Formats: sequence, C-alpha cells, structure tokens
Amino acid sequence: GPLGGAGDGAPVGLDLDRLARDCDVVGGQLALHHQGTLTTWEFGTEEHAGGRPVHVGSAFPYGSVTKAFTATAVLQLAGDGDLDLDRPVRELLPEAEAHPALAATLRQLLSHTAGLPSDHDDERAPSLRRWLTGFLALPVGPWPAPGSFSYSNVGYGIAGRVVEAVTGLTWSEAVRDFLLHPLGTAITVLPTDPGSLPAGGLAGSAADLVRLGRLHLDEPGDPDLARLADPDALREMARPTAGADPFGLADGWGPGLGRFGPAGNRWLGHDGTLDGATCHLRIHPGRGTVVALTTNSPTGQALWDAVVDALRDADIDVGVHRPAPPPAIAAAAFADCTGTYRNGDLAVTVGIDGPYLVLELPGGARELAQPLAHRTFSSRGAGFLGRFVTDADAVHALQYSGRTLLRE
Repeated sequence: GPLGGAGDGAPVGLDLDRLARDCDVVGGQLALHHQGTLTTWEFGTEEHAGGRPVHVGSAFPYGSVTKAFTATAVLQLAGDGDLDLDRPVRELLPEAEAHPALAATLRQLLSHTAGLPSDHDDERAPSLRRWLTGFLALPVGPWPAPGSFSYSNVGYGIAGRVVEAVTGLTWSEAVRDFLLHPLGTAITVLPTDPGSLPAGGLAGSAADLVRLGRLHLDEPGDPDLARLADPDALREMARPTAGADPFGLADGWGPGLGRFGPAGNRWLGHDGTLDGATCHLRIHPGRGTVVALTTNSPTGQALWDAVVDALRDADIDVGVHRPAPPPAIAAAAFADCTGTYRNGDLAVTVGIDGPYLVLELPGGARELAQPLAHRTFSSRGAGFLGRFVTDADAVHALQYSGRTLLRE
C-alpha cells in the first residue's frame, strides 16, 4: 500500500486431485510459472481404465495449442530478419505460385484473417509442400473474407510451409531445432498428416507447455530462454490484430495467440479441446504468470473453469473469455436462419427443433443451441456463443466455433 506489490505467490494447498474428482477428469497435469517459481500438479491416470498414474513428464496432446509453437517459430525467424510478417507469402513461396491463399501475409495467416477455409485434409500428401500443392489446385469455393477472423488450420499449414522454405528444414525439424530443444522440452511430434502438423500435431506435458509460455514473459527468468527468441519479435504475438473479432472464442486474436479476458485483464493464450482431451494455456507477460492445464477427458473444460476460479482465490486472476449472451428469444426468430452453411468442404445445417436450434455438424456430430436475441445462439451446456451474420439485412453466413460458414 504505502510503498507499493506483485501479489501473492503460488497457491498453497491447492488440491487438484479433489477438483479433478469433482469434475470427473480421468487424469491430467497443471503447471504454473508465477513470480519466477514453477509449481506442478499431477492427478489421475494416463488411461481411463486405470494404470500408470500421470507424472510430471506425462505427454498429452496439445491439439490446437500447437499453433502457439508454430507462430513462435515464425516470429523467431522474424527477429533474425529471415522473413517479413506483412509481406505476401507468395514472395516466400515462389515455386508454389507456379492465388488468393498466397496473397496472405504471415500476420494474416497466424491471426486467422487470411480468408482461408478451416480444413484441408490430404492423408496421402507426404509433405507440407505436396499438401499445399493440392490445396492450391482446389477451386476457390466458399471461403471467408480476408481481414475477418475465421479459424483456419490451412493458414497454419501455409505458415509452417513458409518456415520450411526459409530454414531449409522440414517443419518437424525446424520446430525441434529452433524451439522444442532450446526450450529444454521433451515435446514429441505425433504421427499425423504432414499438412496438419503445424496446426495440431504436438504433444507433451503441462510443465513443458509452460516453458513456451515463459518465453513470452517480459522477464522469462532464464538466460537460456532469453537468448532463444528476440523479445521485440515475440511482442508482435502479444498485440491484437486489428479487425480480428473471434466471436465465441476469444476477446481478441494476435499473430499466434488468442487474447482472453475483459479490458484491464487481457491474457494471452490458446486452447485445444478436440478429440476428448483438453489443453489450456494462458500467459500474462506483464505479471510474469503462465498457467497450463492438460487433461485426457472432455470434462477438462469443467476442470479448467474450477482451476481458474481457484486461482482467483489465490490472487491470480487468469483471463478467460466470458461474454454476455443476449437475452433469450423464441426459436421462431431464427426461421430465416435455417439452411446449410459451408466452409471449404465442411458444412453445418441449421434447423429449428421446438424451442432450440439444432446444428448438424460435419462428421455426423450434432449440437443443440439456445436461441438468443440479435441472431445469437448459445450451445446448450457449454454456453459457447455463435451467431448468424447479416449484410448491413438478410443472413448470409454463420459464425460457429470461431469459423465463418457461408450460406448455400
């Protein structure tokens, strides 16, 4: 008070085993770098039917949090002067040009504002080069507009291909040699599509995830991390890209990291929660706090919320996206919104089933949503918001899970 402080230290006596049992998470890790000190928690088993208990070194899929590594490796080459964030990647991939996708800058690709579809799957492509060649041969089809946020794995595949062109290594070699090994981690590459690797192919521990987050701190607390990446280059990832409104996902988005929290407490980070496992990363460079949670269960979303609420009681206020949904509305207000919406070859069909909206997702999946005012809906249970988009006045697109899907 009179002479100033930084706040309280790491949470004392936080029983992550109890919280994990309350949320019925099979196993996972939480790791926290706070005021120069690393604290880790492990709970449960690596497998659902029991077996080996999770230890500090257990590996969990990072899912989309892999993107933070890919972008960090891009910005690392930025400080070295080997690439330019605002130049069209066609100048860095002149062989691929021989296109709307190559007119995008690395800033746009890492920010999901490059106007690209969410997915392009090619399991037979042996390289990011052959993967890109096949994607550029597709018809342009239904793509979101450049400059607006629409989550895209394709953008991160292109960004990974730029890394290969600049360094002369494969993406897996570059990320290991330039990032994974110098960070001092045992992070492994999962055996998946080469074209999906830059978007979601890394796996490792929560402690090792924190090591990446420490790199983005104003003081990383380690000379090995300090010399690894240019602080001026990484700060670009700490700044929002203008015009990127990631409705339903985050309050903002920069070149490789989401922004989470209200004004005055915006945190950097990234989540990954496909495939029945969860990964959550949050970074606050100013306060010097990094938190990462890994779990092998979809209930890790509930555990993350309980960890955030528990950390708040310990004077650590993690930034999270908690938007104010519009008031509930009768489902009939969405009569003009029913139809099919497409992003690349992905399609979502919207219908009205009694009082709720029903979303038919690709892959046979299905989700119900609560109808709200202003063309907005809330996923039943999780509360994740989506919305239908009108041309300033008919509806022509759907914003769902951070992706723009144009109405057929």
